[PDB]
This record gives sequence, C-alpha cells and structure tokens, in this order.
Amino acid sequence: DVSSIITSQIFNQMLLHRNDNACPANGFYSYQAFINAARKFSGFGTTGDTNTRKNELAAFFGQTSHETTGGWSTAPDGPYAWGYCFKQQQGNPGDYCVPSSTYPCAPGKKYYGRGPIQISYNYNYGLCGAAINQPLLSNPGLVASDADISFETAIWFWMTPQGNKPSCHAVATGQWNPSSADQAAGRVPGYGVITNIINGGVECGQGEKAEVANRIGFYQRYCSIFGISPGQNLDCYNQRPFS
Repeated sequence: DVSSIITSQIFNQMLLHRNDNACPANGFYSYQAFINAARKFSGFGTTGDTNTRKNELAAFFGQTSHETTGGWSTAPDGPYAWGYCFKQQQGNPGDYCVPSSTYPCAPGKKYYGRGPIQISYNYNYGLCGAAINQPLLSNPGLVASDADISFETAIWFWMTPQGNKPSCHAVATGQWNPSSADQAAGRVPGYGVITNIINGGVECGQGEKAEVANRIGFYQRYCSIFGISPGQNLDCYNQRPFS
C-alpha cells in the first residue's frame, strides 16, 4: 500500500506552506484525497524496493510541486517548501480550446491548468476523463473542485505513456531504456527526462533554465525527507525535447 511509504507527516512536511493564507488552494489538497486517488493506480508508489517506491513519490511530488508552486526567492523554509499552493492556472488564462472532432470544447468551459500536474487543453481533459471514468470534458472544473479527482488527473498523467514519451512512472521506477532516437537526443534515464516528458518542448535542450532547476530543488528536498539519494541526470539542459 502507498500509505506504508508516504505517511500524513511526510506529505505535510513536504507540502509545509501549502495551507498558508497566501496560498489560494489552502485546505484543498488533503493527504486522504491523495491516498484515495493513489490506491486507484496499481504500481504507483508500490513498484520495486522501498527506495524505488520512495524515489517515485519524491519525483511525483517534485514535479507536481513545481506545477503548483507559490514559492519565491525569500519564502519561509526556502522556495521548495511552497509546493501545491495553487490548484488553478494563475493570470487570466483563456479557454485552452483546440477544436477536436474526438474531444470537443464544451461551450462556456475552460481547459486551463488545474490540479497537481496542471492538466491543460480539451484533448487532455478528454483523454484523462475517458481513462479515469470522470466527465472532465463536460465539467473540467471537477479537477479544481474535487481533490480526489485533482490527484487522479496528475497520477493518470504520471502513469500514461503518450507517443514517443514513456510514462513518468517507468522512468521513476528505473524501467525505462532509451531508444536510438532518445540516445541521439541525449535523453538519459533520470529526473531530467521526467521534466522533458512534462514540459520539455519549453524547458529542455536550451542549457541552464530556472523552471528545470526549480523542479530539481523540490525533488532534492523530498529525496532528503524520504532519506534517499536523488541519483543522476537531474536536468534536461542537454536533452532534445520529445515534441
């Protein structure tokens, strides 16, 4: 069971400032919601030895903390204590509608970033909704109104290969071997290739970049909280994006 690896105290010590009044999602992201969702994905945080299980949870919280961070340079306990501050994309984001015969934009609905992986666009709400049996295309708001659903979108993303990308799960559990294409692209097993899966097109293969460092900062802090070593190839600075 995933609760044998990550306790409420480990969850809350990682996501220490998420419930400060400054964080608009305060009180949304409960440990119970996370556990309810995580138990629906066999293998999530239950694959390999205890170090592997801890590493997968460390990597998962590392990446999702970046997508939802309310951190800053001079934030209490460091910027890597401010994961999961948000549940909805900041700014005045638009509808994230890209017309699809397969997953149409429900009139009046918006598919901007929601929940721990900031799932975006009607294609992804549709694909995920179909996978987790939730009406996310018609009611994309569920991802910010219901914490179990919110966590389910993020773990769905984590567990699901797409196109030329392995699952984050396969990489995090050491069950991913680079193809010839990946080797030519300098995509090496490690946390950097997880970044590349999530947002490489923007963040990877351009040298030192703030967003990539921030994802690493969270993962290093959580590896320490779990009492494991991060391992190598933490960055995607020299990796060609997948897309």
